Amino acid sequence: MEFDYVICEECGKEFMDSYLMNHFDLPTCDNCRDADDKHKLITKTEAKQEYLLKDCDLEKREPPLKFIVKKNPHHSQWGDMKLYLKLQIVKRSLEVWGSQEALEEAKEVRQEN
Ligand SMILES: [Zn+2]
Repeated sequence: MEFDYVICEECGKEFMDSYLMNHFDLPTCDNCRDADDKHKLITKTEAKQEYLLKDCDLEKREPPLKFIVKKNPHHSQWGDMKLYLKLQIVKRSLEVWGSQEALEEAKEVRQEN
């Protein structure tokens, strides 16, 4: 219901909530999160064609990496799209297909069939 002791696991600052603790329930402030890439959320479809992930570390991780919603500025359903903690689907992706270089061979396994 309320939060008055959410300590960041990066700076260690006590606060009520932030960008990640607002809807991601992440114990980190907006001063430590690096949306540029670290916390840079990712597009669900992006985790499917970028990490070739399936119903495991996307919507079956239980919890399925907290997701969100926005309006992709590209040509897609920006009326109600959904995103996902990028850094989460990133680590899970490496353990999913193997790693980064491996993730590459994966994109080919999908562009080969
Ligand atoms: Zn912090």
